[PDB]
Amino acid sequence: NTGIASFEMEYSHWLQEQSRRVSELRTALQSHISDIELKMLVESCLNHYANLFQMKSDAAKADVFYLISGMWRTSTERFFQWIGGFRPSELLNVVMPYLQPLTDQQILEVRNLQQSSQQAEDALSQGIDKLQQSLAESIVIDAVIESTHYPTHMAAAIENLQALEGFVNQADHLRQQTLQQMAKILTTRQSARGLLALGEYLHRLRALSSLW
Amino acid sequence: GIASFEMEYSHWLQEQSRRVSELRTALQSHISDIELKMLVESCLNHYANLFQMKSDAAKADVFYLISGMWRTSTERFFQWIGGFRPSELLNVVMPYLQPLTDQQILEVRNLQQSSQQAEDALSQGIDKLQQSLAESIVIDAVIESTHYPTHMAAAIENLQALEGFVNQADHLRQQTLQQMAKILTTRQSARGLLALGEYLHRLRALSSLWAARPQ
Ligand SMILES: CCCCCCCCCCCCCCCC(=O)O
Ligand SMILES: CCCCCCCCCCCCCCCC(=O)O
Repeated sequence: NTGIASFEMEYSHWLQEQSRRVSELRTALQSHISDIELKMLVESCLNHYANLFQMKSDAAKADVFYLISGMWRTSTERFFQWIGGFRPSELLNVVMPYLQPLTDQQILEVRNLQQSSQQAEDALSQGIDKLQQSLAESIVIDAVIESTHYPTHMAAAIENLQALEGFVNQADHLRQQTLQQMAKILTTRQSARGLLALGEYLHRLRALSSLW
Repeated sequence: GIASFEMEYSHWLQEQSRRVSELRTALQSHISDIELKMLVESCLNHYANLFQMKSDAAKADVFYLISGMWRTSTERFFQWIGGFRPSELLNVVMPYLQPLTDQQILEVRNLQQSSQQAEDALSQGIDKLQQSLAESIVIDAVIESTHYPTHMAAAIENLQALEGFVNQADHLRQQTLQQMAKILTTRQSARGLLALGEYLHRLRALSSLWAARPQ
């Protein structure tokens, strides 16, 4: 599959650029980086995640079931995975202590963002659950007849799986919206601390299957 | 140990297909009620063999087991705790049990709801363990130095608790199977097991079908 081959190599380069951004963040939060310089770094990290979503959107058009299944990810990432990636509300919870100290108004805005994300996440999962039910109904009809002498639902099951493409894209849109709203709630230094903890966590997660 | 589990499962599938085929033949024959009851009990005991095989694999490598890499990509798409949600398999096979009495339908629906409740309680347990793992991982990730000790004993050992969840999920599947056998007549149980087995088999072929789609 040419598209997935293209994706795996783009993702390999994405991870290397991501590692550079995380190192820049780690050094910036120890250096005398100016505020405007740190604003541009924060924007570059957000832009780098937007490029991930664009790559994934193109991979979804070549093989959305491969993308959803996360076999391009590690075993540990797959343990946590939700619709091609992570749930944004859970990543927010993971980094939340490393943003502190936040004002009470910011903490409440972060919590309202996490709740709104949790509801959007559940709506998408309930949508996927509806697609799975329709696939299951197609499949059991073919399974109880069990004969190629009688027409099957194979075309309809493929279209069911192809509809996952819209769920991947909307999950990535949610991830993007949560990143961007977090960048509006947080000061620049708080955003940098958040992206630092986020990036280090995602990196460390990957190299955890070796540990087990 | 995982190597052994995969060979047991390989053979377990060969004999599953034989029991499914035997059921399909019986539901076109004039099998006696006692012979059908023996075969229904052969299928229920064959599922018990699966849960015991998985329980032994969970002691060797629970993370492998619960990941479902020993299954197909389609099964993993539908996966809840190393297998299927029994509440959803019940829904898939229900039209094929019909016709049932209104009381049976009610007892089936109550069993599904009680299963859904137990499934969500287990998933909430897993979610708490994942949150505990993540919080341990981010501490090591933010320090990111071999100069400082890590939480990989905490990580490895509370991932060990996944064994308890795998075992109770299988206990819930076996409980659901045996409670359905009590609600249904032998012949209805035969039809349910036939549709269940046929569904599980065909569901595995979904990944091959996707692979061959027009591109
Ligand atoms: C300004 C940034 C603050 C930190 C934000 C942390 C929570 C944002 C969650 C969305 C980020 C998604 C990136 C990972 C992609 C995936 O799920 O695979
Ligand atoms: C007469 C009962 C029919 C309805 C079935 C209710 C729950 C059945 C539970 C058995 C699940 C076993 C399948 C595991 C998947 C696999 O690895 O093949």
